[PDB]
Amino acid sequence: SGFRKMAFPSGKVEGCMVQVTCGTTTLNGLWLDDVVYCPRHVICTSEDMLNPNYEDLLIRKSNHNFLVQAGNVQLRVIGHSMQNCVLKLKVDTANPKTPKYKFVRIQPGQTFSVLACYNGSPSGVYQCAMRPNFTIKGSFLNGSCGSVGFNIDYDCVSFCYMHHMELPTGVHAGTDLEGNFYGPFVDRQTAQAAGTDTTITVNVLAWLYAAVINGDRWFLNRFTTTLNDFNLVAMKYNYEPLTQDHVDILGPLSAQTGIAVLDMCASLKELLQNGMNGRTILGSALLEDEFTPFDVVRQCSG
Amino acid sequence: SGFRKMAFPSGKVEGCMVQVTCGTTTLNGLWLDDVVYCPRHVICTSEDMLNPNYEDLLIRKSNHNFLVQAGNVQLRVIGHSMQNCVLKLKVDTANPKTPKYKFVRIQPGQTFSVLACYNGSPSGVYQCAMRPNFTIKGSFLNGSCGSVGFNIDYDCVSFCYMHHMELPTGVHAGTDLEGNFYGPFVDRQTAQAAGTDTTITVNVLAWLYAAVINGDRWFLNRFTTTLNDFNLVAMKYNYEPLTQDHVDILGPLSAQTGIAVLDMCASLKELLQNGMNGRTILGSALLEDEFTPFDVVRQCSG
Ligand SMILES: O=C(Cc1cccnc1)N(Cc1cccc(Cl)c1)c1ccc(-c2cn[nH]c2)cc1
Ligand SMILES: O=C(Cc1cccnc1)N(Cc1cccc(Cl)c1)c1ccc(-c2cn[nH]c2)cc1
Repeated sequence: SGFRKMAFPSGKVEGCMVQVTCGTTTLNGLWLDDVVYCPRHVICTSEDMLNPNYEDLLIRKSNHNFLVQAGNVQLRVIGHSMQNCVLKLKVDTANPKTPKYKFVRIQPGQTFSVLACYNGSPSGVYQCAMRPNFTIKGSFLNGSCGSVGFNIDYDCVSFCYMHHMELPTGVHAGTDLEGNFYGPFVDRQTAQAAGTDTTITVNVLAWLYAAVINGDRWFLNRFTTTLNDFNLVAMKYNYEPLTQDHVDILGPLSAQTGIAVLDMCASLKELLQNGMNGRTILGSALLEDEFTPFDVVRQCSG
Repeated sequence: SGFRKMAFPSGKVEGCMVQVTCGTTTLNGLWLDDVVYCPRHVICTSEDMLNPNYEDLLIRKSNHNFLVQAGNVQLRVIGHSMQNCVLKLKVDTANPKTPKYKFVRIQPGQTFSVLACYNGSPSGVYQCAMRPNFTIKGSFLNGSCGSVGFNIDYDCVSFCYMHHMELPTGVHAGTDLEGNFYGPFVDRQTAQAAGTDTTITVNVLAWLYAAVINGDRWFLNRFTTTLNDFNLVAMKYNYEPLTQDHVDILGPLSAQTGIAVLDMCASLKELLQNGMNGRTILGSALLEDEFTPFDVVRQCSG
């Protein structure tokens, strides 16, 4: 037993991290087969970043301006294109360590592992969630751009995130691996607004189930509630409205613990209205919404 | 910016995880050069675990009883010995992916990455700390035994932990890679007592420095205190007494932030005596002691 914010094992992704240099600027890139993916603002100079015309900037560029280094093996660039906010650098050698992979655009609320990188070398690994407002709360210093997020299913890496920018608010924003930003963000150094970030209600319920499984039962109570009335409380407290789909997904947790979803909802209501009065749940003095039902199932059965 | 519980990248260690089977029992093992390290209670049957005579049990055993599988490559066992609470299985083939490694016995308070494994396959990765009482708070299900903890310096994996057991209290205990338990624990299924677990004071101070670096300054106050009087407060609250060595180690953090260590100590005193009154520090409603000064330096400079 025990419960931890657990990342996926990062080796399959380690073998794909490269360094990409365009003039003075250096960031990370993702080498899969014979294509290297990286943020297009690699082609900007520091002043270019306030109002960059990416097409015009890319036009001044030719294949040989893009220095791509994998460890120390230098890669020869044979083609270059711009897809949305990513650069696709066609190179001459397929990555021999390309794992089986897919590009997926994840849904707000889902989670993924991030492998923070600098200069094409991996720094560290941590789990995080696409927030309802399409930001993420991570750990990214200058040069970490192009670090990727991913899930691992079976034998297959599903890349879902590439990091592009730190907002003035200190949270982080980026794209899918087709270069479409998550959220309303654009890759210009202008001040930009992340909306209201609500709490992922279904995730908090899955976390309470994990807590029950692991001995923490003090929040279990003699009440229940209803989807509609619970949701009234959820709206008071900037929680995501709960739906029948969310209830179904909590099915297996309900069944293994023998606690109806709506009863757990009443417990959560009580916590929302009366706080935690100084106790803890699975080691935290706050309600945790960055575990999905699937995360709990995965960790509680190996 | 941003601050996260970050694990080391796990690939170098992924390439060393094997599966070890002795009769009915299966757990994980660590293949470095031509030696496989695993917990000796692999040689026990479920009933054997209450009062096992490990020497006698090992004597009934020969090289060919030990089924060692790396992925699907089966390893031939050519020698076997017991070192403290680990089995050293000499095999015929050196691990081609052996990284540069060392065995180190870490000190309470230091941290490391854990790669949780089942059936010799890696499940996930997370950071954790050797608590002052030599337990760890992790995520370990049956079959996770032999999962290892490690740090990565430069180009070199320093293995410090192998997981052996879950205490009835739900925390976790294990050995160094020479098979010496951390703490007073023995590998018998008897009830065993982890002592009082105090809080790692120097780690909490490093965390407050990280918080300051990242915008959270609300706990900074107009006081200071003294090593002795601070330590009186620390003792009231089951914190580790702070020493001049701890102060020196916080040197670089002090210098980069321009905050004297004793001033940060006065802030921490105030937090200990008056709580947090419902606010948060780097996203947590509790004082965090599982970052070392070195962890903060590492994450805040890349
Ligand atoms: O945030 C970042 C990157 C970052 C920093 C720290 C942590 N994470 C990400 N910016 C600001 C920013 C603002 C608005 C939109 C975006 Cl896309 C980026 C950034 C990006 C590129 C350059 C640059 C230098 N030479 N050429 C281009 C300079 C600043
Ligand atoms: O805790 C664990 C392992 C564990 C479980 C879950 C998470 N982590 C670790 N035990 C109990 C225990 C008690 C006291 C001392 C120790 Cl060393 C182990 C355990 C170990 C081996 C066997 C066994 C089965 N067949 N042969 C041997 C059975 C139980």
